[PDB]
Amino acid sequence: RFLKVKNWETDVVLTDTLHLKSTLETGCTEHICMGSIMLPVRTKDQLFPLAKEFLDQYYSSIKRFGSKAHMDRLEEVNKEIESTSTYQLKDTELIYGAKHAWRNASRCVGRIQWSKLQVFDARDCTTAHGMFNYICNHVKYATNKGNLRSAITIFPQRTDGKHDFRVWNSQLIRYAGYKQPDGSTLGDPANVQFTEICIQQGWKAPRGRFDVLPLLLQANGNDPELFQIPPELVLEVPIRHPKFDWFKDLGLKWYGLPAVSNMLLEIGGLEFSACPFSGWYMGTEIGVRDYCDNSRYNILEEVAKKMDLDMRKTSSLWKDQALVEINIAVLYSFQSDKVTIVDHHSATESFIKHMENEYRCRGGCPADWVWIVPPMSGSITPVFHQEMLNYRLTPSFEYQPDPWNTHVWKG
Amino acid sequence: RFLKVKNWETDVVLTDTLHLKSTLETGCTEHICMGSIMLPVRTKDQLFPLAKEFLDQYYSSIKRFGSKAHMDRLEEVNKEIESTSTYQLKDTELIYGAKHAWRNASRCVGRIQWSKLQVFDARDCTTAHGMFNYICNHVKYATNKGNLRSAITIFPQRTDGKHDFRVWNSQLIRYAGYKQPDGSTLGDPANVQFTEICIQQGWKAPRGRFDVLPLLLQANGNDPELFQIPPELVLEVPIRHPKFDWFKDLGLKWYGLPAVSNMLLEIGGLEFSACPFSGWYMGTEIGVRDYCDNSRYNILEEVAKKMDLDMRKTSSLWKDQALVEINIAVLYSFQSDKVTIVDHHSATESFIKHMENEYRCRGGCPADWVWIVPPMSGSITPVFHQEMLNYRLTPSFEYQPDPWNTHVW
Ligand code: HEM
Ligand code: HEM
Ligand SMILES: C[C@H](O)[C@H](O)C1=Nc2c(nc(N)[nH]c2=O)NC1
Ligand SMILES: C[C@H](O)[C@H](O)C1=Nc2c(nc(N)[nH]c2=O)NC1
Ligand SMILES: NC(=[NH2+])NCCC[C@H](N)C(=O)O
Ligand SMILES: NC(=[NH2+])NCCC[C@H](N)C(=O)O
Ligand SMILES: [Zn+2]
Repeated sequence: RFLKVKNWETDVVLTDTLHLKSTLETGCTEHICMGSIMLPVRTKDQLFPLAKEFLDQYYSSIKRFGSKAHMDRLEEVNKEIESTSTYQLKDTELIYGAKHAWRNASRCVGRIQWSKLQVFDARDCTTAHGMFNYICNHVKYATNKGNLRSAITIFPQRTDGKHDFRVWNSQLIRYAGYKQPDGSTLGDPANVQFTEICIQQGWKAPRGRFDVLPLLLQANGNDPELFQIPPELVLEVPIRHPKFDWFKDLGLKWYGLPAVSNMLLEIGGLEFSACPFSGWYMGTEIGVRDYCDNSRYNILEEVAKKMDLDMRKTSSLWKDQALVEINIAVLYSFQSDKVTIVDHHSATESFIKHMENEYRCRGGCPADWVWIVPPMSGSITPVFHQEMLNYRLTPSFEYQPDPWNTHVWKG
Repeated sequence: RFLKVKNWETDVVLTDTLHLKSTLETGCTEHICMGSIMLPVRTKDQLFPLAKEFLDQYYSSIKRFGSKAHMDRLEEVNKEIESTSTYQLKDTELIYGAKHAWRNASRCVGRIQWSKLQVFDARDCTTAHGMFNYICNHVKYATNKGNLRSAITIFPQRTDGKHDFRVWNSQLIRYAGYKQPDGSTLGDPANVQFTEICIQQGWKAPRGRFDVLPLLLQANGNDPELFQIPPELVLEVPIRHPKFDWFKDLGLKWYGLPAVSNMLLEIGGLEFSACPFSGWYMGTEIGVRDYCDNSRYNILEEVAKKMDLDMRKTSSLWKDQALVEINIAVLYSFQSDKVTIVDHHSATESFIKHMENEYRCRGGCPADWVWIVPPMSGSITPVFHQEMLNYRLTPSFEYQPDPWNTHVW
C-alpha cells in the first residue's frame, strides 16, 4: 500500500512505500495518536530472524544479494548463534549498521549527513579506563579544533544483560546541576540527579554554574568509575551579542560538542548499550531549549530586563523578542569562534532536500514532525508545512532506562 | 487501557480514560503515525446506533440516564427513523451537541470557552436569501462592536445529499485573491480560486490588496447565490506598530471576526453541512500564518527591509526578528481598537488550565499537539511541553469537500 505526503507550501506530493518495511510499533492505534508522547535479553528463537533481515539489507546495499558471500555469511551467523547464542558483526556490517541507525532516526533533523559518519569500533574494550580512553579520542577527533566531525564510538554489545557497558552520563559533555537548600538550582537543573550520583561516587564538585561533569563509565557490568575529561579537550564558547555589550556580562557559555551517550543502538538484533555519538549543534537547541526552558537555565526574564522590555503583559511579546536575541547571540558567538553550528532555517531547509531525496531514492524517510520542527519560529521554516510519516526502521537508536535505576551494585 | 500524559516542565501527570469512548479513526496504526497529515448519506441501520449513543450521553449529562424520559426519547427517535429515515433533534439536544462538537475539536486551543457558545437554530431556513439574513445576524451578534462573542448558526441537516445547505466561502469573511498578469498574486493566494468562481459569477472585484469577499450561499441543494455583507457589519483593523511609526505605511489590515464556514457538524449521526462558527483570533493566526506564510501574504522580506536588518544570511535571524515585531503590531492594533484578540502565551496557558479541568471532570481531553502548539515561539508556550493524546469523539466538526467539486449547475 502506498502513502502520500504533501507539502502545503509547495504542493509537492511524495509517495511512501518504505513504511512497508517497518515491523516495529509506533505506540499509536487506529483509535489514538500518541505522536506527542516523548517515550511511547534476546533469545536464539528471536535472534535468527533479526540477523537475517539485517544481512539481507546489508548484502542488497552492496549489490551482492543472493551471492555466495551473502549465503555463506548467513550460514556462518546462524551456526554462531546456535553455537554461542549470539554473533559478532563484521567491521563493514557495523559501519553500515551505525550509519543506517542514524539514517532511520526519525527525530533527527541533521540526517542529510548520515553517510559521512565516522565509526569508531571499540568492541575490544574491556574496562572503564579503556572506555575513558576511547571517549577522549572520540571527543578530540570530533571536536577537530572547532571544525566538528560527526562520529560514534561503539562499545561491546549486550550478552546476558549482566555484563552491560554503559555511559551513565546523558551526554559526554554537560554541565552539573546543584539543588540548593533554599530550593533554587545552581547550574543545569536537567543534570541534578546525575550530579548527585557523581558526588556520591566521589566527585569533588566545584559548585559553579558551568562545571563540566565527569564521565561515569561502566564496563562489563561492573560498578561505574569516575574520570575527568581533559579540560584541553573540552571546547567551550563564551556567549556574546553582536549589538548588546551587556550580554557577555550574563556570564553565559556552552560547550561546542553535543554527544548523546545514553541511547541503545540496535543492529541485526544485537544491542549496543554504550554507543556515544556526536554531530554539531543547531542553534535553537542551546538558545531556545537549554537557555530558555523554564526547567533549564531559564534566562528569559533577565535578558528581557536588560533589554528594558515591557514585561507587564505577555501581549508585548517580551518573551519572544528576548528569545530571538538570545538565539542571535548563540549563533554569533559560535561563528565568531569558528565552531561549527547551524541555524534552524539552514538546518530545516537541508532536511527538506534530504527528505525528498530519500523518497526518490529510498521510497521514503520516517520523520517525527513534533521533533523536527524547531522550538521557535516553527512556521517560517519549511518543515512546518511538510507532512511527515513516522515509523520505526532498524537498525535504530532506542531509549533505555537510566542505569542507576537498574544496576546491581557489587560494592 | 488507562493512558498517562506527562508535562515535562511541571512533571504533572494526568490519566486519560476518555479516549476509551472514542469511536472514529485517527489515521494512524500500530506501525505508522500520520499525526502531521492535514487530512487523514447514512442508512437507517447506520443511524440507529449513533442516535442511541448521543441520547445516551445527552441524558447522562443531565443526570437522567436510564430514566423514563430517556427511554421514551430513544423509542420516539427510534420510531421516527424507521419512518422518515432520520429524525429531528430537540433544541436542547442541538445546543448540547454543538457545544460538545467544539468541546471535542482536538485542534482548537480556545476550548476553555466551550460551554458559553451561543447557538442560532436556523433549521427552519429554506433559501439563499434566508441564509444571507441568518449570516448577517450571526456576524453582527458575534462582532458585538469589538467585544466578540462566540457563536454558531446551524442550517438544515442532510437528507438525501441532493438537498444540502452549504456556504461556499471557507470563512464568512475573507479577502479576495487574484492572479495578476505579473504572474504574481494580488490579494490572498489561498482564495485565488474561490475568488475566480465569484468574479465569474458577476462579482465586480475592486482588485485590491484586502477586498472582503462575497458570500456564495447554497440552500436546499439548489445552485449557490452571491451577496455582499454590509460593510458596516465587517469590523476591520488597521495594522500599525507601537514603535515603528513607519509600520502603518505598509498598508495592511485584517478583519476582526474569524468564522470558519466550510466544515460539517455531526450530531447523533445527523449531518449539518452548513454550520458557520466564530470565536476571536489568537494573534499568531494573522501575524505568523496569514501575513508571513510564503503562500499567503508573504510579507517578511518587505518588513525586514524597512527594519534595515542584515538579510544577507539566515543566521542573523532577520526573519525571526521581523516575525516578532509584526506579531507585536497585530496584537497592538487589535487591542488599540478594542477588538477582542488573545496572544499565544495567554491562549496556551488557558488551554493547559482547560486540559486539567477536562481531565479531572471528564477523564481526558483530545488534543492535536501539531495544531495546538503556536506557529512561533513553540517551546516558550506551556503546551509545547505537554504530552497530548489525539482521538475522535462525537459530536464533532469534520472536514468536507469544497462544494464546487460536488455541485452540478
Ligand atoms: C551532524 C549534525 C547533527 C545535527 C545538526 C543533528 C540535529 C538534531 C537535533 C536538532 C535533534 C533534536 C535534539 C533535541 O531536541 O534534544 C536531533 C535528534 C536526534 N539525532 Fe541528530 N543531529 C546530528 C547528528 C546526529 C548523529 C551523528 C546521530 C547518530 C549517529 C544522530 C541521531 C539522533 C537521534 C537518535 C535523535 C533523537 C535523540 C533523542 O531522542 O533524544 N544525530 N538531532
Ligand atoms: C472563541 C475563541 C476561539 C479561539 C481563541 C479559538 C482558537 C483556535 C485556533 C488558534 C485554531 C487553529 C486555526 C488555524 O490554524 O487555522 C482553532 C481551530 C479550530 N477551532 Fe477554535 N477557537 C475559538 C472558537 C471556536 C469555536 C466557537 C469553535 C466551534 C464551535 C471552534 C472549533 C475549532 C475547530 C473544529 C478547529 C480546527 C479547524 C480546522 O481543522 O481547520 N473554535 N481554534
Ligand atoms: C511533550 C512533547 O513531546 C515534548 O515537550 C517535546 N520535546 C521535544 C520536541 N522536539 C525536539 N527537537 N526536542 C524535544 O525535546 N518536541 C516536543
Ligand atoms: C503539514 C502540517 O500538518 C501543517 O503544516 C500544519 N498546519 C497547521 C498546524 N497548526 C495550526 N494551528 N494550523 C495549521 O494550519 N500545524 C501543522
Ligand atoms: N545536534 C545534536 N547532535 N544534538 C544532540 C542533542 C543535544 C541537546 N539537544 C542539547 O541541547 O544539549
Ligand atoms: N480563532 C479562530 N476562531 N480561528 C479560526 C481560523 C482562522 C484562520 N486561522 C485565520 O487566520 O483566518
Ligand atoms: Zn499517530
